[PDB]
Amino acid sequence: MKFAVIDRKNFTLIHFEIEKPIKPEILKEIEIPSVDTRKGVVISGRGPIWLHCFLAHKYHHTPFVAVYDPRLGAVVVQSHSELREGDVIDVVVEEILKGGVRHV
Amino acid sequence: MKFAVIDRKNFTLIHFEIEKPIKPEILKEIEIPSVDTRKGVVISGRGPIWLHCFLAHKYHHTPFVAVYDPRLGAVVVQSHSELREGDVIDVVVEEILKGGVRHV
Repeated sequence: MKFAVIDRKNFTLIHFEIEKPIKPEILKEIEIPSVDTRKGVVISGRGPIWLHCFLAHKYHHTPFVAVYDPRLGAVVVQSHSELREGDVIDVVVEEILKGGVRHV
Repeated sequence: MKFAVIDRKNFTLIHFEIEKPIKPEILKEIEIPSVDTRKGVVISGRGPIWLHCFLAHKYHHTPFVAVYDPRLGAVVVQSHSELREGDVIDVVVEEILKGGVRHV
């Protein structure tokens, strides 16, 4: 698995890509990218539902966690901030790519 | 949305079914089933990834949360118990249906 991390003013984007199909046992072994815990997180990538849930939990200490849905934007699934669950963060792919990508 | 809740000795199964396609705004409004917080939770159902992540977060206070995958069983995605992330709980549909279904 490969991560691409983009640090924006108010959130960090964590994009993952699965290069080979994965077994659940690797969740123990995944090295998750460190982030500024003072900003929320948007998680994006194609993978099994349990991988998204695992990643969303790993970032639960941040102000909010949102999960990217290509038909909506990033849906807030947990928040300890002004955002409510079910709110949407409108991420535009051409705007996010103006930021630096950190490859972990 | 409809929930079916099955209380087993060591975990509670929370199955959901979406009767009409849903907007993210309803996560605020969802009445989630109460469970014995002394047992972990297995979450099952067909729905958007953000709905699974939302439900997994709502049950994070229990000893563990697992997400059902029809090809594997229930994959542990968070745990504060003897289970490790990535472990699998082997649920057999004909055994779980021996239990009482609580409809919320």
